[PDB]
Amino acid sequence: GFITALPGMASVFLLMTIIFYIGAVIATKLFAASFPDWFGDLGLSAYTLFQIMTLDDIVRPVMQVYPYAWLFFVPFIMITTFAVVNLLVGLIVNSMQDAHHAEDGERTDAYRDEVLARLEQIDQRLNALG
Amino acid sequence: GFITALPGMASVFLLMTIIFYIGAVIATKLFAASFPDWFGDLGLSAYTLFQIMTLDDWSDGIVRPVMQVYPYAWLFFVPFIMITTFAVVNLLVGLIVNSMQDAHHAEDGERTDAYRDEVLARLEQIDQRLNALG
Repeated sequence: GFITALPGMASVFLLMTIIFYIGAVIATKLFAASFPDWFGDLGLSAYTLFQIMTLDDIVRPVMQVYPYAWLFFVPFIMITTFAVVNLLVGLIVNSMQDAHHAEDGERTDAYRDEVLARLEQIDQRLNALG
Repeated sequence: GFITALPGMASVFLLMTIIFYIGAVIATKLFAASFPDWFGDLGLSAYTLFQIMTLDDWSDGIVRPVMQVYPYAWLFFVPFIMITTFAVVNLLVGLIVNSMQDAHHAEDGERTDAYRDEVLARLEQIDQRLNALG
């Protein structure tokens, strides 16, 4: 399931877009005023929001000029990290059920096959009556 | 299963590693500067982050001076605790909710072994009466 992941990872990655882009709106909706260079254009703040997430090498001057700005950076990081955690938790918990029902899968192919076993045998012995 | 838990619990506490270790990076990435003794190497802060979680009375002898020297440090300790506690909660919620579905589909399991067995009951009977015509 090379294709279980594909539509799966699609809606996942499409979700990241949504949550990352909404934040990019709020980020620009209130910081673009005084920090255009890299909260300007929506995707520009969107990048830095993601550069904030991926930690590479901004926040303190934005925090200095606008105080109470942690009331956006902290919650939005929580939500992304929430969502990432929640995805993996689901996949984990959802998987443990899948394995739990694997005993039952083998037991099924026992019935599956042993029926077709008789059905050959029954047809066999029947088709030897003519 | 005995083995339902094993790969399950593996990815679970492989996840704990991830989340605990990421925090250990950020912890060390900004507090290691002025607090090396026990936010020093990565795993060292990682431990205290986990000592903070398991509460062992020395998390109180840690957080306040770090909170004193660096103010706004609660903007890491509070959110990171939330994430771990949310992740632990989320795991158990899933397991609970996922389980209530498993039991919901147990009535159907018995009903299956009725068909399962009564077919094979016929198939013996049908063979039996058939194999008595030769």
